[PDB]
Amino acid sequence: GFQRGPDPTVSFLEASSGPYSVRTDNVSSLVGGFGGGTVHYPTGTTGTMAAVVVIPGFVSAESSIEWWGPKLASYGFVVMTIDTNSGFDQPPSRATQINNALDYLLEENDSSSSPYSGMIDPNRLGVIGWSMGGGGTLRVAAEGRIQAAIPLAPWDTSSLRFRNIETPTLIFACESDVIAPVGSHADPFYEAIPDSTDKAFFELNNGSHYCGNGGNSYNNELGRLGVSWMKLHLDQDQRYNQFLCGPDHEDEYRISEYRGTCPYLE
Ligand SMILES: [Ca+2]
Ligand SMILES: [Ca+2]
Repeated sequence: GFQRGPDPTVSFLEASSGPYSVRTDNVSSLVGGFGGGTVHYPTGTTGTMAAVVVIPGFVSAESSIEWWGPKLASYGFVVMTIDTNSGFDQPPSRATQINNALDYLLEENDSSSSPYSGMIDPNRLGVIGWSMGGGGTLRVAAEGRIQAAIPLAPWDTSSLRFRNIETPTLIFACESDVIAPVGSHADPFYEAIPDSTDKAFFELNNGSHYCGNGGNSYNNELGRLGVSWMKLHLDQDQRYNQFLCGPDHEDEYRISEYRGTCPYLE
């Protein structure tokens, strides 16, 4: 089907990058209506691949989610990281931002002249979203548009909107998060999602609010689990199930808590 790349291994997933060289396309904030960002897309590939929007969502961010761009794109995804300081803020605006970003990728995908023209399978959209962008991600997951959601230290005001999420959703919770404390955000958000949904809750041990952003102490977990999430759900690549369903995740030092609804794709 949509499988791409070799049979995965942990080292393959935890390597600083995936196999593909990644080219980038800078998106000015003046186009797309999502604050600008960077499209990351692999070279050397053929066929279409899933597209992932990676959105920040912490206005006073000292750093952002850009690690996800090259990291995820290098495994065979078109991955657009959205810039910070976009004028977007609260989770509802972040959902709008995500939708605008997804529109933009699809629009560029549909262009004959985009450097990644035709590279995106519009049916296979993922969103990784941090903080209020994680709330936005959960909101877009609830809107039914996307095929995989990875809220990173999500912040939102209510879990009720998430009670019917059917989108495969991996929430990276950050154990020590004081911005979006897990007990008030990532945890109840995760628990709001039906147990019928393919979902995972990975609380990263001692994680600050930034713990899911990558380029940090959690690269292994974020890469191994997050890339697997996208592979499994966006590519229907069952070869990545082994990293998500099977392992005793909490045995990992870096994973303070795991919840999930394995098996997936039943
Ligand atoms: Ca701890
Ligand atoms: Ca299940």
